Amino acid sequence: PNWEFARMIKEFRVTMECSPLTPIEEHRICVCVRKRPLNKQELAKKEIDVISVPSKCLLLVHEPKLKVDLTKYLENQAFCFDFAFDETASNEVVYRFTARPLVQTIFEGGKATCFAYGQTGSGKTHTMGGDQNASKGIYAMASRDVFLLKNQPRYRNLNLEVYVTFFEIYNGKVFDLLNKKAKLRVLEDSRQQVQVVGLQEYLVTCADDVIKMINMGSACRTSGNSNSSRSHACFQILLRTKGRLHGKFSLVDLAGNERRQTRMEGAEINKSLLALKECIRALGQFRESKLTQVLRDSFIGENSRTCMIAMISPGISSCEYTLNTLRYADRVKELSH
Ligand SMILES: Nc1ncnc2c1ncn2[C@@H]1O[C@H](COP(=O)(O)OP(=O)(O)O)[C@@H](O)[C@H]1O
Ligand SMILES: [Mg+2]
Repeated sequence: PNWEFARMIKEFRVTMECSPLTPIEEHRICVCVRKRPLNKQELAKKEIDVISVPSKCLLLVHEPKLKVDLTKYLENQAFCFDFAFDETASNEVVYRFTARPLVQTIFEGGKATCFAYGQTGSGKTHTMGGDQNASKGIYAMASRDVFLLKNQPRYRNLNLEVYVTFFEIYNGKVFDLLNKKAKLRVLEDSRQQVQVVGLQEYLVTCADDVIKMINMGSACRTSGNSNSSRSHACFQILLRTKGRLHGKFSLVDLAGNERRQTRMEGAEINKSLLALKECIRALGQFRESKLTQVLRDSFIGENSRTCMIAMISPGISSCEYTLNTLRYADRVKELSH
């Protein structure tokens, strides 16, 4: 009869109680939304907070609406996600239920990828790079735990070495942020696999190391506006035991999703995001793009997980961008079903 509506509802319930242990089931895909709090500006123009997250996996959007006759009312729309962080959640907290549970996956010899997605000024970079910033952001934290996991009994007889790469994608091709924005070439041989020629891998033996690389890169990404907010940032943690690659973790700081003549470039951002969504969806089982081309191998393997973190500015003034972001997340999530 209406099984299609039934399934989507069941789905909504299954996710609505949410046992954070969601564990050794098989969860290749993780979707989490995160409301930031209102900043100073927004508070000064006395902007309205239209987001509420009453439970750990239920976000509500109090979108404002006018009746044809000008009457005011609210369309309290409710969404659900594996995990729903409020404005009080610190990075570490967010990091714990998102990026953390994936580290192990690179050690088990898998490939992981965590994505920061949302409108511009929502939080993506503040979450990935750090609130100067680094060391508090997910790149750092994730690094920290990669070492703590390497000198581990179980992972000691592995003899692995830790490597890190930092690059940005902006309108076609790649630019290494660790080799002075040196533009790089992307090739695809005659079987499925892509390769970014010239990407610089830096050996790291300490969290303080990876934090140096992070500052350097972020330094060559925000100095020279609002471009950073129009490029894809991608930090990689790689594990080699000499020979091939053991495991790989791709942390990606996406460009505004809310994105004339040259501004038409937003079409490249939108193709990528549409590409991403389909690759991710392919995982739980389409007009290529640079981004999804570079991270191709991290979606095709069977031993590969990924966590999407949808950032959200709570201001009423961003309501329509919020809804956009949520909607996009919704489709990413119901990929596990
Ligand atoms: N949870 C948070 N706690 C404190 N400051 C935050 C938080 N999230 C975002 N911010 C602040 O908000 C701004 C927007 O984030 P970034 O600047 O992360 O934007 P975007 O989502 O465009 O990458 C930054 O000034 C950052 O310091
Ligand atoms: Mg940003």
